[PDB]
Amino acid sequence: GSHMEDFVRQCFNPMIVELAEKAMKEYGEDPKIETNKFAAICTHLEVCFMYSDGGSKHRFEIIEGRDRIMAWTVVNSICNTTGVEKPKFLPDLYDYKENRFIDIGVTRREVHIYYLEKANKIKSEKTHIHIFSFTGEEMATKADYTLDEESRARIKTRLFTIRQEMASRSLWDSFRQSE
Ligand SMILES: C[C@@H](N1CN([C@H]2c3ccccc3CSc3ccccc32)n2ccc(=O)c(O)c2C1=O)C(F)(F)F
Ligand SMILES: [Mn+2]
Ligand SMILES: [Mn+2]
Repeated sequence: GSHMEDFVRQCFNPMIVELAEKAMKEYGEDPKIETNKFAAICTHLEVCFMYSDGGSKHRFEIIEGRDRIMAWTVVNSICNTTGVEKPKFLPDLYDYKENRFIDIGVTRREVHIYYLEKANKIKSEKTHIHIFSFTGEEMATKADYTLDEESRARIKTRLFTIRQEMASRSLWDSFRQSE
């Protein structure tokens, strides 16, 4: 029973906690043990949901937070109706306005380090990348940040509040030094 586990459960809403638990268990991982992983998945999930709420109604299809099979099923339907190339790895959203998949990343390092890593691995030229840090920095493919500044600002604010909350509980150092 870790302090980080209890922090996560009282920092994120239950819908996000529940989805993060399912995601970890789907790959045989325990939120009770891999607690920094637990906190990172919850954080990333909330960012994805705030991101999808930033556009017009029906702008984004949400891929994240789904079962592996249903996630690829929705990706298949999108590709087979828009003609967009199927990505090698699961993205997080699809943008019906810009007609591209989005892989969101949240990093405790400098944004550009994590971007380079995700690009190289993704190997999907068309999949748009959007990285947020816990320091208010962001980095997006082709300097195209998709959303307007106000919707990105509230994401960056939330991420910094999570950071302060961990720090006030002496959990931030372990969280940063575990990525
Ligand atoms: C399962 C899906 N994953 C993997 N993995 C994911 C995850 C989920 C369950 C168990 C382990 C891990 C690796 S740790 C981590 C840390 C923070 C947020 C998400 C995650 N990702 C890391 C960064 C992402 O941007 C992202 O989209 C994912 C993601 O979606 C996949 F694409 F592989 F099918
Ligand atoms: Mn994802
Ligand atoms: Mn992601």
